Amino acid sequence: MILSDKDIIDYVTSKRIIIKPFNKDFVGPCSYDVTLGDEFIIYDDEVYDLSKELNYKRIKIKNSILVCPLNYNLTEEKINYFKEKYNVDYVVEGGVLGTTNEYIELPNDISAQYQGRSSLGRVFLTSHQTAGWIDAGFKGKITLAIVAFDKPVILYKNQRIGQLIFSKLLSPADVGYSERKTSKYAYQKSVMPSLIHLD
Amino acid sequence: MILSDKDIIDYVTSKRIIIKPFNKDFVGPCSYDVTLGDEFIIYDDEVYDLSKELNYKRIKIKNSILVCPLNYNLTEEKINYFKEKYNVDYVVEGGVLGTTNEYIELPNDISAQYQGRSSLGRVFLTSHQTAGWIDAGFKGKITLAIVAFDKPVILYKNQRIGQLIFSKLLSPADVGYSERKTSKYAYQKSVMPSLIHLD
Amino acid sequence: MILSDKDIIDYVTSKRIIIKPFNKDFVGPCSYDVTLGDEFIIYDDEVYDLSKELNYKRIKIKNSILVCPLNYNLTEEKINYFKEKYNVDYVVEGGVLGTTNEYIELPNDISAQYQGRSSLGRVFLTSHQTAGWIDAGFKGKITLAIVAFDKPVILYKNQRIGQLIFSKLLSPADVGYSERKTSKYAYQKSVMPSLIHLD
Ligand SMILES: O=c1ccn([C@H]2C[C@H](O)[C@@H](COP(=O)(O)NP(=O)(O)OP(=O)(O)O)O2)c(=O)[nH]1
Ligand SMILES: O=c1ccn([C@H]2C[C@H](O)[C@@H](COP(=O)(O)NP(=O)(O)OP(=O)(O)O)O2)c(=O)[nH]1
Ligand SMILES: O=c1ccn([C@H]2C[C@H](O)[C@@H](COP(=O)(O)NP(=O)(O)OP(=O)(O)O)O2)c(=O)[nH]1
Ligand SMILES: [Mg+2]
Ligand SMILES: [Mg+2]
Ligand SMILES: [Mg+2]
Repeated sequence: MILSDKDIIDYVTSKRIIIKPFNKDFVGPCSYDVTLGDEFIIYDDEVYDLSKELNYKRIKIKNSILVCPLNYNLTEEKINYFKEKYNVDYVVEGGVLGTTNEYIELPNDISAQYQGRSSLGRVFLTSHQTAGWIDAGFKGKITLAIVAFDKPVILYKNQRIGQLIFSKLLSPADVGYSERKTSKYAYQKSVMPSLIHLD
Repeated sequence: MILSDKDIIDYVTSKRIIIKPFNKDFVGPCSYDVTLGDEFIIYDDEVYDLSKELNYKRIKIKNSILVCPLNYNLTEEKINYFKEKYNVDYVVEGGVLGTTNEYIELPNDISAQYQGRSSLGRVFLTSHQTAGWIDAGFKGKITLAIVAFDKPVILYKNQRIGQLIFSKLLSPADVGYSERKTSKYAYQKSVMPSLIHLD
Repeated sequence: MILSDKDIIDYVTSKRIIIKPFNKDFVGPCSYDVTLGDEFIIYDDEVYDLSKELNYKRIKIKNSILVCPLNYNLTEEKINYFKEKYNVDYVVEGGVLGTTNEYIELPNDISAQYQGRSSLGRVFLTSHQTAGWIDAGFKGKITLAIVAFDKPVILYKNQRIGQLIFSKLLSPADVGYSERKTSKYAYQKSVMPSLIHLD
């Protein structure tokens, strides 16, 4: 049971789903188009040891970022070359965390899957790493995990990067995501790293 | 609300969902198995600059194609070696775009997720890059974005590559995908590159 | 139509969905959290020729495994270095097959999508390769296809790796997965390689 344009528009109209900011032009037949924020995270450790707290760097782009596939083997020279040639603000290799501009709130009877736009998929750019499931009760922005798999990709601030596909629950959740004490990522105001060391 | 074998068969029987060509043997408990077309696209530019129109090459296989992981570092020699050893028609590295044989039409009250078969997943071969969501109202073949993540994979023309998982909308869409002026990929007769420069 | 915590708990309570072993603490708003088994598979051939039967190796971890991105270029020296530094049992590069601890049974009117936890997604670790769709009627453990896309990741035996998102069918399947003669992966007791050579 998937929400259509009118269901989305009506659930928003009714304040039952929150989407801040909202643009009705981004409502498609059965999904809401979300946009890429200007804040990104890259991690800094040799390995991800999930028992530990992770070191990372935050960047804020002005207009654009070049995302290279892992093992592109970026030298300082290559970075400067790409910045000069393509006028991008940052060049990164492998995984970068991003965020939607949109802050969302889901009722205990709606769920969402975040999925990338096919336009991005068609250039081998992914925006979640087998994740994108948004629980009933969730409140926050959505953290994107971005990897290029063919060639470097230029992504622009505020571009449409993916889509929320909402679905009705059979029965509502007893305790929605944001009501749980265990929840790591509620009230997510920006791009947020992994907190798995809290398990 | 996911369609089962009988729902799929009945929606097809009723002409409410179109699947051309259709083979009832490919209907599973809750998905329709789709097959790999003979047309592929590979892109040709240094970076994907999504503000621009992209350069690419089209190939048509006779029987098979070898898909190597990115940074396999294919020399002309290695290519010739694989063609001789495995009798494949093309050898490619990183991302290749493919297409289903099947042309489909969805009513304004059905949606689909394209997903790969676990048999392919189990050899680390993907056939969409965080995409695969098919809108209510969509008409066309389905464009596959294919990447190998462990070792090179031989894919054969007309093999079963993935599956459509159909789902009911709560209310139908006011305007289905193919009725929208904005829609980039309606009436898709083959493998189609990214048209994101049209945003 | 997605099952919530109470739907899951009630379907389990009613024996209509089987989950062995079951921990009610792992029931979230709208998904059941699954755990990583100690058995893994790595394949051994130059290419995956899907017309053929595949060679592979089985490992059983005691506590942990380091999963490196493909083309990390692991020497014996690097392996020994990581084992000494991080006290992991195995170091692997590219794709490794894993399994859930949980054996599950689905009725002919329930379907599931396996998806990774965002905590793992946020470190660019995937646990299925465009797959994760569990058919109505399926009986078995779930085979995970695991790839790291940024930096090596330490995964621990019995950790929570992903989640089952169950959904109601519109009508039940005439023949569920485990009732079909064609089915490759029914009664799956561990991690299982690709049987696509049986098509
Ligand atoms: O992986 C996919 C995904 C979608 N499609 C088809 C079905 C879908 O209805 C259509 C567009 O899907 P998206 O909306 O996810 N792509 P995008 O947003 O770039 O195109 P548009 O601006 O036309 O919506 O393309 C494919 O062929 N392959
Ligand atoms: O990622 C997955 C996906 C599915 N499965 C299980 C559940 C599902 O019912 C079963 C088969 O799924 P697919 O139909 O997607 N695989 P395939 O088409 O290759 O096998 P078959 O020919 O048996 O349908 O394997 C896993 O263990 N891991
Ligand atoms: O890709 C995603 C997925 C989820 N999310 C949000 C929505 C979801 O409700 C929340 C947690 O999702 P998961 O349960 O899949 N992550 P995890 O299990 O690691 O966190 P927790 O222990 O809090 O459930 O994070 C993102 O921002 N990006
Ligand atoms: Mg779209
Ligand atoms: Mg199948
Ligand atoms: Mg969770």
